Amino acid sequence: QEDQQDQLLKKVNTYIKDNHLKAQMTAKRDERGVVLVLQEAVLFDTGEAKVLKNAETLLHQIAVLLQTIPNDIQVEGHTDSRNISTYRYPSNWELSAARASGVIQYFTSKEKLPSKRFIAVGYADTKPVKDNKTNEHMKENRRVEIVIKKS
Amino acid sequence: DTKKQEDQQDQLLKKVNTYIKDNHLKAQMTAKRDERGVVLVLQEAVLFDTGEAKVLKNAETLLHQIAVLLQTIPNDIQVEGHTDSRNISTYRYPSNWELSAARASGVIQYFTSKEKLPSKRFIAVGYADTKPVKDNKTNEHMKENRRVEIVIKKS
Repeated sequence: QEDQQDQLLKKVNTYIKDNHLKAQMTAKRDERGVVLVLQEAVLFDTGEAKVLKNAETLLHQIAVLLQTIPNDIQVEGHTDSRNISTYRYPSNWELSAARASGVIQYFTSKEKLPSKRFIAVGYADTKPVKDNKTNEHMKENRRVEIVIKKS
Repeated sequence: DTKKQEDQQDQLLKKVNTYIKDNHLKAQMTAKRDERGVVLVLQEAVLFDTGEAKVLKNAETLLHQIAVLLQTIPNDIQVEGHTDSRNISTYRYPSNWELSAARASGVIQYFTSKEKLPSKRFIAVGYADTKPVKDNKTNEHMKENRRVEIVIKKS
């Protein structure tokens, strides 16, 4: 399990390098597995959960990586603490869940990855990187995390 | 270890089933235990209307009764939304992934904003139609698939 995880992270970071994606995503290991972190700006508009047209190439490049491994995928949405209460997103829970769902719907309906591999998770603002006391800290909180679970 | 923790889980399920019985809730929810923990199962019609993720006003009494039970334990809570295989494509919910996740979210937003349960206790989970109760071959099987599962995680 320990060597497996270090080999997967190495494989993932190598994919990021070979495809010139360092500015679009970062990879790390924690207790969940190997996690891809994508800041909001490479996927969505502010307060929205529709995958941007220019984001589809990036999600395609990630899908090509995900097709080479068997692991289950957990896609997590995270917001900063700024209030959202629109018709489309009545709270940060719905917005964070809608963003994870939107990514998975892309993976399954356009990239044809099996639905049974995915779980959509919304955290609202409960897992800040640090806090929400500055605009810099709020910005890093607005993110999607693609968790490659241990297999 | 196992015995100390599965016996603890056994007692929690009995506590939940007793709460359901004492408060006359059997027709509105069931409880079980599996590898995730102790799970409350609510069929869609006790929470939402068809294809929507807004908690019905009449569902707020049941959610309060569930919140009272949840306040008596420390466990983390995972709220899962599940659909049947019927396709949905509306403005608010472009797919069953979005619909399932928005339903889990609306439940949590009610618990946190109206019942004062701490936000840190929750995660919203959407499974779309990937986890049917049995299948989607019949109307009764599709109906039971449309549900929310409130998972009381282990400690």
